[PDB]
Amino acid sequence: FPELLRPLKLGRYTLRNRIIMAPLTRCQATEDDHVPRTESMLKYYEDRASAGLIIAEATMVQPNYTGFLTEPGIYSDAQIEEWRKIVDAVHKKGGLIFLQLIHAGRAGIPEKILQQDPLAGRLLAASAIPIKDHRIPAYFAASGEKETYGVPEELTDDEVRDGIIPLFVEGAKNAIFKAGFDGVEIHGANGYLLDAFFRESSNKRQSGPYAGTTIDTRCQLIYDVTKSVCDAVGSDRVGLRISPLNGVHGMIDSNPEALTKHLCKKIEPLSLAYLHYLRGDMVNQQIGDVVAWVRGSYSGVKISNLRYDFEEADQQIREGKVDAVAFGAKFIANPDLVERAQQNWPLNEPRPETYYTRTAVGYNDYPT
Ligand SMILES: Cc1cc2nc3c(=O)[nH]c(=O)nc-3n(C[C@H](O)[C@H](O)[C@H](O)COP(=O)(O)O)c2cc1C
Ligand SMILES: O=Cc1ccc(O)cc1
Repeated sequence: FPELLRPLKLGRYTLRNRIIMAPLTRCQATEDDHVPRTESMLKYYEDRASAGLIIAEATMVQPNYTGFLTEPGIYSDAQIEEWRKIVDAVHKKGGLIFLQLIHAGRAGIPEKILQQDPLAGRLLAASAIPIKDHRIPAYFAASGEKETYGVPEELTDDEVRDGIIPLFVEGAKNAIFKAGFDGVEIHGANGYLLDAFFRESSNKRQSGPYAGTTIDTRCQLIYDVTKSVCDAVGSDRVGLRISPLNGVHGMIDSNPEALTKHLCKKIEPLSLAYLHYLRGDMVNQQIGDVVAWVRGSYSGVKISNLRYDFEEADQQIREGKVDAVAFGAKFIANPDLVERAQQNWPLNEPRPETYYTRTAVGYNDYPT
């Protein structure tokens, strides 16, 4: 896999290879303080530092606005302190690491958020449309009871512009200037806040710069947040992730192609370190050639993801369709994935049953 193992210029950095570790929520942080549990999390990331680039798991930018109960945050000094240790360990191995910045939006856990600053103690989204497809996963629920997502409040353009955006900015500054991350990745995918403004199913705003009436206005929040973050920490230290076809939380847009292409053209002027996207849906309902769409509408670094294997990854990079591929499940199960690629070693099979144990089990128990 010569193309997959070839170095790559990304932002102000140079990846040793194009085997990227996708952001992976593992819930290895303290419950209410959302402080990275360094003991386990450090070894986890250090063990995978041979990755061309590691994209750290979705990390909270709004205090207490938790979507996964015990995910990391990057808004407090306590969180910054531990992250720094983790980032330092990755860098000592010669690796690179970006931190994915997230806001759960309507996917926030009610029992935790509502039990709490005009943005505090509230569920926020583009529109008062609750997730209805499924319950809150038991490994994310605040109690043993069957919990369900709530009806969020419609964010005013003012709260968005002056409340939400500044949080992403401080979070990026904290991550890069304090924790020492090489960069950050704006989480504009998988049904969370930004994706909720992005796709039509969850954005029914009648007016404002973030209206759900046009593809351009729906792309505005992703752009504004990304632009503001770029001005604050430099665009060559900023990446963005999207998932135009991911149906999670009932997310759906009728024009995934035009939406994706339009967003590419819109962020093009930002000169981002990269654009990262899921090329499909977890199930075979929503389909489309996202690789093709981004390819013909974006001139920057393209990082694709979803059900890739070394060969397919190597082949698309060879054909110039993508510049790099981020692996999710394979990195969970293979700390030394890169090495296994260099020699075509077989890969450990992942075990979804233990993705969120919060213990060493299914976290640091995968052999090298
Ligand atoms: C346990 C688990 C946690 C994940 N956490 C995140 C996350 O924090 N942010 C994100 O954008 N995607 C997240 N994903 C989605 C993955 O980044 C990836 O896009 C998905 O696993 C499909 O890629 P794969 O086929 O290589 O596994 C997660 C997936 C799994 C299975
Ligand atoms: O499974 C957890 C998860 C968290 C954030 C995502 O974007 C996707 C999945």
